[PDB]
Amino acid sequence: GVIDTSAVESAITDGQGDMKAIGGYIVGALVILAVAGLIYSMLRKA
Amino acid sequence: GVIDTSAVESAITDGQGDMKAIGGYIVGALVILAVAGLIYSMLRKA
Amino acid sequence: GVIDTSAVESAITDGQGDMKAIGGYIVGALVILAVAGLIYSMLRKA
Amino acid sequence: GVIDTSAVESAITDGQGDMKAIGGYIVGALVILAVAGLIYSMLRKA
Amino acid sequence: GVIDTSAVESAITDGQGDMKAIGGYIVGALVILAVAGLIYSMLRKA
Amino acid sequence: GVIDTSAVESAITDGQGDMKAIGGYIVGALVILAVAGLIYSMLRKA
Amino acid sequence: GVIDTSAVESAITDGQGDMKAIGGYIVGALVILAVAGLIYSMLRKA
Amino acid sequence: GVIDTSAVESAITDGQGDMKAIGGYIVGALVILAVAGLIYSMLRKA
Amino acid sequence: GVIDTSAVESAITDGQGDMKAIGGYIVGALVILAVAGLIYSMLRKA
Amino acid sequence: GVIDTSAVESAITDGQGDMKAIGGYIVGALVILAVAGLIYSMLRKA
Amino acid sequence: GVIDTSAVESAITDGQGDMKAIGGYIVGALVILAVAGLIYSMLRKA
Amino acid sequence: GVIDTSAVESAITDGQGDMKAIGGYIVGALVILAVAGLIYSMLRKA
Amino acid sequence: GVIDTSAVESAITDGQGDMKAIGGYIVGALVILAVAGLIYSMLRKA
Amino acid sequence: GVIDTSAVESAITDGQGDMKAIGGYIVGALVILAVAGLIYSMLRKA
Amino acid sequence: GVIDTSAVESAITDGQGDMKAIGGYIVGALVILAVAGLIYSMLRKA
Amino acid sequence: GVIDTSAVESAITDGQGDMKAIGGYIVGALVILAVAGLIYSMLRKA
Amino acid sequence: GVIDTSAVESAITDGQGDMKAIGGYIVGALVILAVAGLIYSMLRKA
Amino acid sequence: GVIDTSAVESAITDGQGDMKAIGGYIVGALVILAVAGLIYSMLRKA
Amino acid sequence: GVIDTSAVESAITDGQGDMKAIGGYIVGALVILAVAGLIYSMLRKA
Amino acid sequence: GVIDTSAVESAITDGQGDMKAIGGYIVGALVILAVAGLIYSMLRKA
Amino acid sequence: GVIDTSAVESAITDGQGDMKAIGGYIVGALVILAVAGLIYSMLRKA
Amino acid sequence: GVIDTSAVESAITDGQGDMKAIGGYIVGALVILAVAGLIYSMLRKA
Amino acid sequence: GVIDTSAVESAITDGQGDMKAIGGYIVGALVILAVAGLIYSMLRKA
Amino acid sequence: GVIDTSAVESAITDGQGDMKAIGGYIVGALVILAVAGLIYSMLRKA
Amino acid sequence: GVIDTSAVESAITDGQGDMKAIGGYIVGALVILAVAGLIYSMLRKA
Amino acid sequence: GVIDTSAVESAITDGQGDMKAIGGYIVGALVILAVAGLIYSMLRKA
Amino acid sequence: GVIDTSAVESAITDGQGDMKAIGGYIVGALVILAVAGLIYSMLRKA
Amino acid sequence: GVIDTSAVESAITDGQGDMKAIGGYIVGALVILAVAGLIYSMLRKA
Amino acid sequence: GVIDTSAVESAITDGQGDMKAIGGYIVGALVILAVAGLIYSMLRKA
Amino acid sequence: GVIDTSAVESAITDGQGDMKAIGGYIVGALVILAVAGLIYSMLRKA
Amino acid sequence: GVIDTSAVESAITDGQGDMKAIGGYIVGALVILAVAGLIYSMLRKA
Amino acid sequence: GVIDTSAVESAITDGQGDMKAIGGYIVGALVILAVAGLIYSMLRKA
Amino acid sequence: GVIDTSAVESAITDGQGDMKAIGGYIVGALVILAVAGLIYSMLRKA
Amino acid sequence: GVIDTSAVESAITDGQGDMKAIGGYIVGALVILAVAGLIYSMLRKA
Amino acid sequence: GVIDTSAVESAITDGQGDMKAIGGYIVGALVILAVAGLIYSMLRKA
Repeated sequence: GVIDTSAVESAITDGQGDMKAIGGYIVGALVILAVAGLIYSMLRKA
Repeated sequence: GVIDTSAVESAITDGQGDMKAIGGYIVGALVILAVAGLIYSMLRKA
Repeated sequence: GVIDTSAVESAITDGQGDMKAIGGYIVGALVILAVAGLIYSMLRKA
Repeated sequence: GVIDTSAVESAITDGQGDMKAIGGYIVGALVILAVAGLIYSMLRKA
Repeated sequence: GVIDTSAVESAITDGQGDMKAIGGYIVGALVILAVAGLIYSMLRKA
Repeated sequence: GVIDTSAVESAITDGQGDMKAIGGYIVGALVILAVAGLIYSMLRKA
Repeated sequence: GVIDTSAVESAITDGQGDMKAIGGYIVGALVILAVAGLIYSMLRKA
Repeated sequence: GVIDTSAVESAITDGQGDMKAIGGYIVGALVILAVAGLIYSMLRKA
Repeated sequence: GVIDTSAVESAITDGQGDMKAIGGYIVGALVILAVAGLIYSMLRKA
Repeated sequence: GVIDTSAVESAITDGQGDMKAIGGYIVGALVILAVAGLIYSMLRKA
Repeated sequence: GVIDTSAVESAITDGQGDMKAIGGYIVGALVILAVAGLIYSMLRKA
Repeated sequence: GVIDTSAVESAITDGQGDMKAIGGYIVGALVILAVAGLIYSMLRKA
Repeated sequence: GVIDTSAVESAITDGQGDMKAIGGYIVGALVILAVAGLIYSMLRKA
Repeated sequence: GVIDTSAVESAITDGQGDMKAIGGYIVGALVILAVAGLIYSMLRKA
Repeated sequence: GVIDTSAVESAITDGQGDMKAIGGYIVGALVILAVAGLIYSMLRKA
Repeated sequence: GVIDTSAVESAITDGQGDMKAIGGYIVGALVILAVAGLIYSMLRKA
Repeated sequence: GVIDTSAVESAITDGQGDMKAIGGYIVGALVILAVAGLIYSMLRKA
Repeated sequence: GVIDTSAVESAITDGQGDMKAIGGYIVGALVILAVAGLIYSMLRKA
Repeated sequence: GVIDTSAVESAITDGQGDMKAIGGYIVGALVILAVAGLIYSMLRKA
Repeated sequence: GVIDTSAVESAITDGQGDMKAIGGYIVGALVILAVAGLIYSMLRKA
Repeated sequence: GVIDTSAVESAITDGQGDMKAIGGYIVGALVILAVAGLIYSMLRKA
Repeated sequence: GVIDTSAVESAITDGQGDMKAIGGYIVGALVILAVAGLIYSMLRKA
Repeated sequence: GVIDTSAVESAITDGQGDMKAIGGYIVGALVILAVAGLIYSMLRKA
Repeated sequence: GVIDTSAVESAITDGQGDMKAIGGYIVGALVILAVAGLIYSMLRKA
Repeated sequence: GVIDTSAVESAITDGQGDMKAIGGYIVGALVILAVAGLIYSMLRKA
Repeated sequence: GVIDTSAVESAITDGQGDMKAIGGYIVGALVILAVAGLIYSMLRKA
Repeated sequence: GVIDTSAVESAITDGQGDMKAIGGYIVGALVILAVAGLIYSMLRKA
Repeated sequence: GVIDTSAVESAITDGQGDMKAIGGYIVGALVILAVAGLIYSMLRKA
Repeated sequence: GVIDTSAVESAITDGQGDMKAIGGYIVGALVILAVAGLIYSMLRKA
Repeated sequence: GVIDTSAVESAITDGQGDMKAIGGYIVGALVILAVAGLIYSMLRKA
Repeated sequence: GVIDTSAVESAITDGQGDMKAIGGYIVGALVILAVAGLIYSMLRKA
Repeated sequence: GVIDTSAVESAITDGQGDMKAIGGYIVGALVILAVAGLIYSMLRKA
Repeated sequence: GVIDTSAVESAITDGQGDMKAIGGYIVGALVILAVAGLIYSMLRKA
Repeated sequence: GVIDTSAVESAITDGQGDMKAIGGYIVGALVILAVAGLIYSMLRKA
Repeated sequence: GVIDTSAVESAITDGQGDMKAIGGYIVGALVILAVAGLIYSMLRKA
């Protein structure tokens, strides 16, 4: 006896991709703050 | 004299398979909660 | 004098076999309750 | 004088055999009740 | 002299068959109680 | 005068043996009910 | 002599089928609780 | 000689039908307990 | 000399038929007790 | 010669009806126990 | 012969209604626990 | 001939009323357990 | 010649009525045991 | 001729009263078991 | 005939009061758990 | 004629007192389980 | 002519009293079994 | 005439004492089951 | 026949009120946690 | 012989619908907690 | 057969309103934190 | 019947006071953080 | 008849005191977490 | 007559002590969970 | 023998879809918090 | 006359010792469940 | 004239002793069943 | 004149011994039934 | 005169040993149920 | 005399083996519930 | 007389070892949850 | 006697592997949150 | 009578040690989270 | 009756000391962050 | 008795290593933020 978490092991990875996937998009929006913030300073400083 | 639980011994195993079998499917649904929950956190955190 | 329960002694055994025999079948049905009951719990627990 | 119950003494035994003989057969039928009764209980109990 | 219980010996067996015969039918009805009772439990337990 | 129940005294014992003898066999069948009944409970309980 | 529980042996199986049969349906209802319960958690967790 | 339990054999079956018949109705009431009990749990669990 | 119990021998059988005959009817009534008693248990057990 | 148990044969049936008749009423009372008992459980279980 | 459980068959249903009837009321009380419990969480969560 | 269980038939019903009558009161006490038990849970849950 | 058991034939019936008569009353008392016994069980079971 | 069971008929009823009478008292003691048992459960359940 | 469960009917109520009575006290102790538990949370949360 | 169950009527009550008496003590022990169980929960919950 | 069973008629009653008398005492002992048996159950049940 | 069951009346009571006497001891053993059973639950519950 | 759960139906509602009633008070205490918690945050945040 | 759980099989489904039915409504209330909770965070976060 | 959760279905909605209702008030208090927090920053920033 | 949660209703309030009471003290300590934090900033800013 | 839960009523209160008693001590330990946690923040914030 | 449960009354108390006794020890182990759990939180929180 | 959880296996998947389905919608609402929060920062930072 | 249950009285006690004796050992095994169960919780909680 | 049953009166008592004597021994064996039966229950219950 | 039943008086006693003698042996066989019967019960009960 | 149940007295004891003897073995099998049952719970609980 | 339960003693053991034997298999199925349950928690917790 | 539960006493211990034995293994699996859970937190926290 | 949990001991380990196995995968997904979160901060901070 | 939980009292303590023992090790692992978390902050803050 | 949580009351304090004790050490590490952070600012500011 | 958490004690440490191990790697990534952040300032400041 045991418990066949055969497909359910690899199933974990199914969601994982999603975990790596969502980040890119948020992090892509995050990037504006790094631009705009330096722009925000740019126009005072430069 | 005795009592011939000959086939009834191995009969126990007949159901057992079922016992190991059902788990995989529930545990396969359980896995969503581990994905979605980390997704639920992902979108706040990441 | 005495009373010749010669064959009637061994006759007892004739029925006996029947006594051991019926049990297996009932006990074979009993076994469902041990499966189904754990299945009944399986689907809540697992 | 006396009364010659010479053969009539041993004659008693002639019938006797019959007395021991009939019993076996009835007692052989009696035995069903000991089987069936335990069978009658068997199917409720076992 | 004696007493010719010649046919009356084997006569005992005539009824006997009847003795074995009736049992099967009652015991066949008995069997419902073993089914229904486990069914009675089945629907609570399973 | 008296009545010579000399052999007929010990004759009583002839049948007696039979009385002790039959019991063992029935009691040997009785024993199934003690097994099967605990088996009947075993499969629900254990 | 004996006791002809010939058909009554196989008769046991007649009810048995019923014993295996009822379970599926209850266990099919049981399954909602495994869905709904994870749904009940899903909507808080996910 | 014998004893004509000719019709009385099949007579056993007359009652039997009744034996199978009553069960359905009780078992039909039993079924509420399997519904209501899961409903009883449903409203806490789901 | 002798005593002509010629017809009176076979006469015994005349009554006998009656002896086998009455039984069927009583035994046919007896059968209710085997039905009703199991019905009496049926409605508690099943 | 014989013995005219002509009407007394069918007489057996006169009482029989009574034998089938009384049962219905008791068995009709028995039925409460099957209701009330499940009601007794109903109010704890449901 | 047989046993007239004619009305006693349908009698089973008489109690049944009661079996379906009581449930609604308990289950109607059960429902508070599903409200109050979510209210109990509502006031912490929302 | 027969046996006049004329009034004794309907007599069965005399007791019956009692059979239906007692239940209400016990079942009325049973109901506390369904209240108190949900109250017992109420004060933890709600 | 013969023997005039003319009135003595029908006389048998005179007592008979008594035979059918007494039964009703005893059987009417018997009925309490069928009520009280089910009442005896009622108060534990229901 | 006949047999004057005139007073002895109604005599049956003399005892009967006693038959109905004793029951009340036992059944009155029975009732404790229905209270105490629910009390026995009350203190665990409520 | 019948069975005088006259006082034994109302007797049921005698115990009942007890059934309603015990609950208040347990439920009064239950209430601490609803206070202390919220106190247990109070000191972390507030 | 009758049967003088004069003192034996009231005798029933003699035992009854005992029936009410024993309960208090058991029910007094039962009460620990209601304390300790809530204590058992108290120390986790509070 | 006749036969003067004048005093012997009423003599019957002399013994009768005894017949009613002995019962009370046995029935008074019987009553323990109704107490003790319910006590025997009391200590398990209550 | 009559029958002098003078001492034999009171003799009934001689045995009676024994009837009340044995009970105490069994009932004293019964009491363990009420302790141990609550102990059996105590160690799981408390 | 049936079982008169006439008042016992509406009896369910008697307890129900209690079920709705207790909640308000607990939920009224719950509300502090929603105030104090926001107060707990208020004094850091505002 | 067997046991006609013909309608009682499909009867299981009768309750089932109820099992799927109740969930929707609770789960529909559950959904508030997913809104309000994100609203609860919304007003701090956004 | 089935289980009449007719009103108990719509009953779910009764509580629901409450579920939507409480939120508004808490969320109305939540809003202070969004004002005060920006006020808390306002007085440093502006 | 019902369940007298008469004092146990108002009992809820007993704990409540405690619920309002503890908060003041914690919230009184919370206040330091609002002082010290602005002091922590004061000494850099002012 | 009734059941003398006279002392067993007030007995409930015996344990209760214990129920109120244990809380103070745990809640007294709980208080550290409210100090230390604000201390934990104090040293970062102040 | 009666039944001398004289010592068996006080016997109940013999076990009782045991009932109060075992609890202390379990409850003494329970206490670790209240320490360790707050320690488990202590090291994250403080 | 075994237990035909044939359709009930695949039945698990029926609910599963629902499990994957609900998430998308919540996670779609979650996304606002990732926008608004960065907007909340955007207007201070940019 | 009487019945010398002289030694048979004290004989009751012979078995009793056994009754007290077996319990200790089972109750000693019971104790593991109280340890292991708290250990089972210990490793999650602590 | 009369009949000198002088010694034969007291002779009755000679056998009597035997009547009281045999009982003790059987009743001494009976006692095992009261031990073993409670032992039989002991090992399941305790 | 008279009739010299001198030796014939004491002769009566010659047979008597035989009368006391035979009993022991039968009664010795009787005893098996008291053993076996309790054994017959032993194996079901114990 | 009397009846020499001299050896037949002690004969009672011959069977007795058997009565004490059989119990040990059954009770030895009983013990599995006390192990397995706690094992049955062990694997869920521990 | 005695009763030769010579083989029937050791016969008890024949069934016993069966008693120890069946357990292993059920307990082997039980084990899934200990795995799956921790798996059921694993996927939420880990 | 008594009942030789000599080996059956120590027999209890045979199973006990098993009771202590199984725990270690489950508790050894339990330990993962204490690792993984802190790992689950580790990767967010550390 | 004992209970052969020979393979069932090592069986525990069968599931265990699964317990260690699932964690790696979840913990592997957990790791994104530790990356993305520091990335989420990276793009503001760096 | 009583129940010798003499060693079983102190037995409780046997497990207890284990209860205090396991905690240290978990709490020793807990401590990393208090280090690493402050390290996690250290490297941003310091 | 009551429950002797005599030592278990003061036992609470045993752990408490530990609760006050651990804090000092963590809070002693916390202090670095208050130094280093001001040092971190010191080297830019001063 | 006790519970052999012999290896399971040291087992705790098995995971621990993992607990110390993961930190280094995260903390190694944390370090970038301390570099980059000072670099982020470096290029404005220096």
